[PDB]
Amino acid sequence: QISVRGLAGVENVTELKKNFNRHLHFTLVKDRNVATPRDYYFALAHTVRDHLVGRWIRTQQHYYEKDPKRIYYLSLEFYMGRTLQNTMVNLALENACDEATYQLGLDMEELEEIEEDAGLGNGGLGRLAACFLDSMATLGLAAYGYGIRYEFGIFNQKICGGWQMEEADDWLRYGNPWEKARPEFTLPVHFYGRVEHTSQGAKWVDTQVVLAMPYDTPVPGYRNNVVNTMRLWSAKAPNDFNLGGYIQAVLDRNLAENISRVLYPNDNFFEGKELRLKQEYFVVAATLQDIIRRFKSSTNFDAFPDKVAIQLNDTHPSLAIPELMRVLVDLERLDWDKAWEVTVKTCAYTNHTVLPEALERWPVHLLETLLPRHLQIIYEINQRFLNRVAAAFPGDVDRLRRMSLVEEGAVKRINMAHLCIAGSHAVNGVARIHSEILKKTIFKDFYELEPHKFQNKTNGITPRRWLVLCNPGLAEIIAERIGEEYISDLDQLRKLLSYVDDEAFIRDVAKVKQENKLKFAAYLEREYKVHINPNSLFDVQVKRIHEYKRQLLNCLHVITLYNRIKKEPNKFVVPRTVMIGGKAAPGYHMAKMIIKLITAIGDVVNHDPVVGDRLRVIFLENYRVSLAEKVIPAADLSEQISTAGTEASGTGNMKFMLNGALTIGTMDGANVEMAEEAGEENFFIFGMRVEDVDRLDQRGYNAQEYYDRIPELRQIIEQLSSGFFSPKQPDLFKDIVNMLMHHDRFKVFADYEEYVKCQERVSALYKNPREWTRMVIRNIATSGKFSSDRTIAQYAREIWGVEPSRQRLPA
Amino acid sequence: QISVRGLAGVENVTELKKNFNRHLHFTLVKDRNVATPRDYYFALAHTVRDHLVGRWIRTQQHYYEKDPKRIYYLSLEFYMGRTLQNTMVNLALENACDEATYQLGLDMEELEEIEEDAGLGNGGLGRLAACFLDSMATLGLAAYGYGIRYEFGIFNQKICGGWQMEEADDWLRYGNPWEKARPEFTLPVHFYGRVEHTSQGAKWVDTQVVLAMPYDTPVPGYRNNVVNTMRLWSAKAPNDFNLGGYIQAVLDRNLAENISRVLYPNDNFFEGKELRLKQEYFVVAATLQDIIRRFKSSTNFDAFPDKVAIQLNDTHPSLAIPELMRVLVDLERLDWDKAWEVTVKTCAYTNHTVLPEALERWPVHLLETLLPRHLQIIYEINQRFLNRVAAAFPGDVDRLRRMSLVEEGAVKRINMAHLCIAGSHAVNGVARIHSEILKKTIFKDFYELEPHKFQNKTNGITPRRWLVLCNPGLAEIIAERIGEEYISDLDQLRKLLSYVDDEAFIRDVAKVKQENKLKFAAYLEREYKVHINPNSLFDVQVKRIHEYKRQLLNCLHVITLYNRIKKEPNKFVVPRTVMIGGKAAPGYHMAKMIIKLITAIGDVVNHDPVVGDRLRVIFLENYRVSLAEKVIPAADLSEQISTAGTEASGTGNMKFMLNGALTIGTMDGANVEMAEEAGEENFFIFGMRVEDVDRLDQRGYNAQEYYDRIPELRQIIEQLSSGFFSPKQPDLFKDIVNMLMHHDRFKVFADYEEYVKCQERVSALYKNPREWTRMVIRNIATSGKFSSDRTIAQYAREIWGVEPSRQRLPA
Ligand SMILES: Cc1ccc(/C=N/NC(=S)N[C@@H]2O[C@H](CO)[C@@H](O)[C@H](O)[C@H]2O)cc1
Ligand SMILES: Cc1ccc(/C=N/NC(=S)N[C@@H]2O[C@H](CO)[C@@H](O)[C@H](O)[C@H]2O)cc1
Ligand SMILES: Cc1ccc(/C=N/NC(=S)N[C@@H]2O[C@H](CO)[C@@H](O)[C@H](O)[C@H]2O)cc1
Ligand SMILES: Cc1ccc(/C=N/NC(=S)N[C@@H]2O[C@H](CO)[C@@H](O)[C@H](O)[C@H]2O)cc1
Repeated sequence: QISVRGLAGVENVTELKKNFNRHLHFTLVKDRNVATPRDYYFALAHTVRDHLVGRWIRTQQHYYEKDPKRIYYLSLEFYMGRTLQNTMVNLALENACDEATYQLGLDMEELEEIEEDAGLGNGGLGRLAACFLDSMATLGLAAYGYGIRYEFGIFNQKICGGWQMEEADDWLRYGNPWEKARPEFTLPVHFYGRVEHTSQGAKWVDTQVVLAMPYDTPVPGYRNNVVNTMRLWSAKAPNDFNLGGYIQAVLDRNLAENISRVLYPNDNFFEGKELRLKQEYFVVAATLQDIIRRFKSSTNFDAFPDKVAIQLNDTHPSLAIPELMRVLVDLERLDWDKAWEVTVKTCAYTNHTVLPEALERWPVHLLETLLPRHLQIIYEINQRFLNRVAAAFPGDVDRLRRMSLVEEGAVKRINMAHLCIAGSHAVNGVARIHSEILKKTIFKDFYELEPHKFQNKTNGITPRRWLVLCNPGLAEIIAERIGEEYISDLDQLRKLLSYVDDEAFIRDVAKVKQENKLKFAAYLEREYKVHINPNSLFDVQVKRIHEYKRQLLNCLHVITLYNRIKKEPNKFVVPRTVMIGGKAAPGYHMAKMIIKLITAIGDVVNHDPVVGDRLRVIFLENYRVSLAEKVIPAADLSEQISTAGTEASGTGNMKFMLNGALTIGTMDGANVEMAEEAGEENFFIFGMRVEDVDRLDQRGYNAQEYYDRIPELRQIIEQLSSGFFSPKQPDLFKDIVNMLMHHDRFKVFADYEEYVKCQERVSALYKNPREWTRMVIRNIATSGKFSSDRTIAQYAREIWGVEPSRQRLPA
Repeated sequence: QISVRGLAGVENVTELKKNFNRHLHFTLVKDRNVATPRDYYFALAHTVRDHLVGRWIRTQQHYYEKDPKRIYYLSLEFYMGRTLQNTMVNLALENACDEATYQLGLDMEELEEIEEDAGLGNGGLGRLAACFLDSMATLGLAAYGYGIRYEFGIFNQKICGGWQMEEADDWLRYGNPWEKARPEFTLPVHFYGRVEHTSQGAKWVDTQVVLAMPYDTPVPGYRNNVVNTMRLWSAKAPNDFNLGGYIQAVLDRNLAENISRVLYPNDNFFEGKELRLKQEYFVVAATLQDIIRRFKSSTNFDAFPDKVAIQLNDTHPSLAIPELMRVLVDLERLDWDKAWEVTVKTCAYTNHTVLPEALERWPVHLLETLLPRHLQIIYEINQRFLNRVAAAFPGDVDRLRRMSLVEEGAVKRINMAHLCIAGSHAVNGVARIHSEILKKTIFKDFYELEPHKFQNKTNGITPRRWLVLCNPGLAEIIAERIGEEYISDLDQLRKLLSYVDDEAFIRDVAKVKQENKLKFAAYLEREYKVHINPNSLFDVQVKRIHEYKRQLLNCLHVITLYNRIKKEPNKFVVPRTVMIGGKAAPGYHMAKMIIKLITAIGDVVNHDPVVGDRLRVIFLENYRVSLAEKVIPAADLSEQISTAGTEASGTGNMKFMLNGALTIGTMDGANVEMAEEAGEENFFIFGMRVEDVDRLDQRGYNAQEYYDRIPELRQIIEQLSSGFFSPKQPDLFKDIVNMLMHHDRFKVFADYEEYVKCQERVSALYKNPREWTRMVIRNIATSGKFSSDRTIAQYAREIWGVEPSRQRLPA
C-alpha cells in the first residue's frame, strides 16, 4: 500500500504464503478449519523469523572472523514490546507479508495485536536499552544485550472502581517464537558460601549453585542484514539440588528458579530485597563468564579492554566490577593493580536518576551472607580509592566520608553508584542538564577527583519503532518529499524546514494526525467502550506514575478548566481530550491515590451535561510499549511537566516530538535540548528553571502562600478536601491535599499559575490549525538529534572506542 | 541394512536429508560447524515428526466424521520411554533415516541415545498404559490416553558407595519435540470451597481454581497411518492468583503449579499425601470436561455410554466416578438414578495389585477439605450401594461393613477400590490367576453381589517396541522364515514351531542372542567401565525393588553359587553373569538395603581371584525403559520369582520370553499362562503354588525351620550376620537377616531349596547350547498370546463394545 513498507514482489508474496501454510501445518499442527487467530499469528511469526536465521548465523560468524571489539550492554531491563512488526520493518517485509496475509484472507494488523509485549522493563531505562539495541544493530556494532529472562514482566494494570489492580504478566504462556534456548551455554552461578584464604590466595567455597541458561533473541538492524543478539538468562536448579523428603526436594527447586521469575516493578523506592540482589548478581556472573569465554575463544588480559566494553545500565549490574575483579584476581591470578586497570578500562557506567530514594545502597550484612568474596573485594576497592582521595585532597576528612563506597550509619551500606564511578573509565548522564547536575551536585566530589570520567550522552529513541512502525502515514508523507534515507539518518528531517510554508505538506501533516486521532478514537470505543471527540485537542501524559512527573499538576489544570467551564458554561473553549496513563509501582501509595484521583476527576467531568464533549478525562489503562505506539501518533500535546531537575532525560518526550505533537514542559531533562533544537518559540515552556527551584529550597517552600494568593487553586483544594470528587467517601483524597499543602517535594503549586497560563497559549494556538501545524512541522524537522543512532554513535566514539558502520552485510 | 526396518528409497533419503538440513538451519539455528550432537538429534526428531502431522490431523478429522465410540484411558502413569525410534518403526522410516543420516555423516544410533526417556511412570502399570496406547493405535481404535505431564518423571538412580541416590529427572530441560501445547483447550479445575444446598440442588462454591493446560503427544499405529493422541495436563496458575506482597503473590503461583511437578515414586506404600490427591483430581476433572466437550461437539446423556468408554487404570483416577456424577447431577441436572446408570455403563476399572498396603484408602478429612462435594456424592453412592447389599443378603451385617466404601476406624477412610467396583460395569484383573484371586479373596463379597462385572484381561506387551525396535536381529531372522505379518499378529509366531529342528534357524537364533550379548557387554564397558564374560549365562532380574519380587531370593542363590565355588574351586561350573537392576521407592528402607546387599555381594564376588570370570554380579544402575530395550535382548535367563499370589501379572516376563530368554519362575501372575502356552517342560518352574502359600500361612511360617534344616542357607545367614559382605560395618545387614528370620511376609526361605535345585537344571541345560536354543525357540514361538494387541482386542470386545480394525487410513 505505502512505499516505506517495502516491495510486495510476486516471488516474495508467493513464498511467504507457502511458508505460512507450511508453518500452520507442520509447526502449529493445524489446518484452516481448526486454526485460531493465535495460530495465524504464530504461523506468521514463524514465517518472518525464518528470514532472520541466515542473517543471524552469518552476523555472528562475521564477528568471529573479523574479531571486532565487543559491546556488552548489561541491563536488568529490556522493554522490547512486540517483535513481529519491528522485524518486518527492519527486513523490508511489511508490505509483502501484508499482501501475503491479505491473499490468505487475513488482516495482518489483527494478527499483530495478538503478540504479547515483551514487558521486561518498567519505563524509560528499560525502553532505552531496547532502542539502544536497535541502534547498535543498525549501526553495525558487535553488540550484545545481556539481561534476565523474567517469567513475569511488568504487571498488567487493571483499573477496578478507579483503583489500580495488578495481575501477573504471563507473557510466555503460549511460548515465545522469538527466542532460541541455548542449553549448551548453561553456566553455574554461585551464592552464599565462605571465603578461605590459602597460600594461593582467597577461595570462595561451600557455595550454592544456580544454573544460568541463556535464551537468544535476534536484534535486526535496519535493512543492513545485521542481526545482533540479546541474551537473557533463566535460572535453573542443578539436578542434585536439595538431594516426602524426596517430593519436597523436587518442589524446592522452585526456590533456585525464583531468581528469574519476576521483574521488580518498584521504580520509585530502592528496596534492599535479597531476591533483587540475587537477580543482579545472577545476570552479572553468568554474563561475565560468557564474555570471558568468548574473549578466550579468539592468558593475555592486557587486551581485554581492547576487545571488550561493558556498559552498566545504572547501578543494577554494578556487581560486574567486583565480579570482574574476582575472576581476574582469584581465578586468573592477575595481580590486583593489573586486574583493576583492566576492570576500569572495560567498564562504563550510565546514571539514570538523581532521586536519592532510587539509589542502590545495599546493606553490608546482605552482601556478607550472599556474596562474601565480593564484599571483601569492595572493601579493598574502597580502601585503595580512599587512599587516592586522601592523597589528592590532604586533610579533607569530610570528603573521605562523603566519597566512601561504604556508608556508616545504623545499617552499614554499600553505595553502588560510588562503586560504579570508582570502577569505570566513564560515567555519563543522559541529558546535558542531568550530566551537569551530576558534576555540580551528587557526584561533585568524584568529578573534582577525576573530571575526565564525566560525560554526557543525551538519550534518544529509535526512529524505526517510534516513527516508521507506529506512524507509517507520517513516515510516508515525509519520504514523499525527502526520500527514505532519514530513517537511519534522522538529521535529514531538517530538510522539512523548507516545507514549513508548503500548503500541500501542511495539509498532509494535519491529515496524518487526524487519521491517527480517528484510529485511536476507534481503538478506545472498540476495546474499552469509551466515546471521545476526535476534533478535540489530544492532551496526553503517559509515563509511570510518580510524584516528580507531576501528573498531579496536570490534574489541577484539568479541574481548573472544568471549574471555568462550570463558571461560564456558554463561553467557547477549545475542546480537549485529556488522557493520562501509566502504571504505579504496587507499593507506592501516593501514586495509586493519584490514579484514583484521575479516574475520580473523569467520573465527575465525563458525566457533567453542561460540559458536553468540550472536556473529557480518560485514564489510559495498562500503558505499555504497544499502547504507546498507538497513543503517541494520535497526540497533539505532550505533557512533560516534571519539576525542573528531577527527570534525568525523559524519552517519551522525544517520541511525541517525532510524531507531531507539540510539547508543554518545564526546562527539565532533554526538554531543554528539545526546545533548543526546535527554538523556544515552537515549544510551550513554563515554570521554574533548576535555579528557581534551588532558590525556593533555600528560602523554604511554603505551599500555603500559593493557596492564599491564588483563588482558583484554593477552590480546587477545597473541592478535593470537601469530597466534591468523592461524594460517598468525602475524605478519600486527604492524603493528596495534605501532601500538597505540607510536604510536597516537587512544588506542584509553585508552577501552577505559569502552567495554566501556558496551557491557555496552547488552546490559543490550536484555534489556528494552520499555525499549529507549522509549529508541529518545525518540531518534527528538528527532532533529528534525538535519534538513538546519534546517542549510540556518541557512546561508540567517546566511550567504547569503536566506529559505527552503516554498510550492509551481504544477503 | 535389514528388511523389517523398511525401504530406503532414493526419493525418501534425499527428502529426509534436505528436511534434516532445513531443521538444523531454521529450527535449531545452527550450521554444521557449530552443531552439537544434541542438535543433530533434534534435527532428526523434527524431520521425523514432520511425517506424523498429516496423519495425526486426518486421524482426528476421521474420528470427527465417523463419530466412533471413544476410548478414554485414564492413567497417572504413562511410561513411554523414547519416541524417535518407535515413530520411525511405526512409519517404516527407520532404514531411510539410517541411510539419510549415514550420508550426512552421522550415526543414527548415537543420535537415538541422546533422547531422554519420557519416564512418566514407575514400572509395570505405567509401561502397560504405554503398550496399550500403541496397541490401540495399531488396532485402529479411537483412543486417547489422558494423564499428567509431570515436569519430573521417575528419578534417575545413581549408585554411590553401593547405595541408591535419587536425582531429579529433568526430562523437559532441552524441550520435548514430541509434544504440542494446546492452550486453547485450557480448562479450570476446582479445589477446596464448600457446598451450598439451594432449591436448585447443591452448588460447589468459593473454590480455588487451577488451570489445566493440555499437551498432545502423537501415538502412531503400526504402519496403518493412524495417529492417536496422548493428552497430558499441566497445571497453570490463573493470572489473578494470589492477587513485597506483589512479588510473593507472583512467586506463590508455584503452589498451584506444583500439582504437575513430580511423579510420586512410592509404588510400594500408599501415602495419603494431599498433593497426590490433587494430582488424581486434577487429571480427572480436566479429562472429564474434555470428554464431555468432545461428546457435545457431535442434552441427551443416554447415548453417553454408547459414545464414551473410560478405563480407570487402577484406583488412581477413581475420582472419575463421583466427578462424572457431580457434572451429571449438579451441572447437567440429570436425576441421580439416570446419572448413575450413565456412570456405571461408562466406567470400567482395572486392578493391578492385591498387596493391601498399596490400596488407596483416602482419609475422609482430606476429601472433606479438598473435595467437599465429591465426599457427599461418595457417601450417597455408598448408602444406595449398601441398600442393594442389604436387600440381596438380608441380615448379613458383617458383609455390610466389609463392602462399605467408608471404612470406620481411627481415621475414617474411603476405600477407592470399593468405589471403582460399585461405579463400574466391569472390573478386571491382569492375569488369569490374579483375576481368580480377586473373585476368591479380596473382592469376593463384590463378586457374589455382581458376578457379571468380573473379568480377566491378561496383560500384554507391544511387539513393536519389545521386538522390532529393541531386537531387529531377532525380528529379521523370524521375518526371513515367516514374513512380516506377525508384527501386528503375534500369534503367527507359532509357525516357528516347525523350525524347532531346523539347523539353520537354531544357528541363527543362537547367533542373534550372541550378538545381543556382545553388544550389551560392550555397552557395559563403554558407559560404566565394567568387564564381563559374554560367554557366560546372562542371568537377569530387572524390575522395581520390592520384597515380594524377591530380589533377595536371587541374592541367596548368588551367594550359594559363590560358596560352592569357594568350597570346590577346581570343579567346573557354568559361568554366569548375574545382573539385578531396578529402582527402589525413595522411602522404602528395606528395598534400599536390598540394593546395598546386591552391590556388597558384587564387591566380594567380582574381586575374588578364585572365582575368576565364572561368577559376576552386577547391579544395573538406573533401570528404565531404554535400558530394558538393551538388556532384555541380551538376556538368557529371566528371573520371575515373586512369591506365588503376589505379582498380579508381570510384563517384564513377557518381554524376556519374546526376546529369547528362558524363564525361571514361580506359578505367579502371567508366568502361569506363559508356562501353559510354552508347555511346562520349556519353563523352569519352581516353588510354592498359591495353595502351598495358603497352607503355610494357616500353620504359620517359621523361617527358623528352614535355617535349621538347610546347612547352605545357615552358612549364608551367618555370613550376612557376621559381616562377611560388610567387613568395615559388620552389622550392616542385620535388618535383612532379622526380617528374613522373623518377619518375612514373602517366605524367601520356603522357596530356597527348590529355587537352587531348579537353577542347577538351568545350568545343566545351558551346557547343551543346541537344546537350550530349541527350548528358546519353543518359548518365542508360543509368546504370541502376550501381545498387547490381543489384550486390547479383548478389552475392546468384552468391555468397551468396539471392534478393532487392522485397515489402513489413506496416506
Ligand atoms: C529469530 C529466531 C529464529 C529461529 C528460532 C528457532 N527456534 N527454535 C526453537 S526449538 N525455539 C524454541 O521454541 C519454543 C517456542 O515454543 C520456546 O519455548 C523455546 O524457548 C525455544 O528455544 C528462534 C528465533
Ligand atoms: C526495581 C527498579 C529500580 C530502579 C529503577 C530505575 N528506573 N529508572 C528509570 S526508568 N530512569 C529513567 O531512565 C530514563 C533513561 O535514561 C530517563 O529518560 C528517565 O528520565 C529516568 O527517570 C527501575 C526499577
Ligand atoms: C508429532 C508432532 C508434530 C508437530 C509438533 C509441533 N509442535 N510445535 C510446537 S510450537 N511445539 C512446541 O515446541 C516446544 C519444543 O521446544 C515445546 O516446548 C512446546 O511445549 C510445544 O508445544 C509436535 C509434535
Ligand atoms: C504412587 C504409586 C502408587 C501405586 C502404584 C502402583 N503400581 N502398581 C503397579 S506397577 N502394578 C503392576 O501393574 C502391572 C500391570 O498390570 C502388573 O504386571 C504388575 O504385576 C503390578 O505389580 C504406583 C505408584
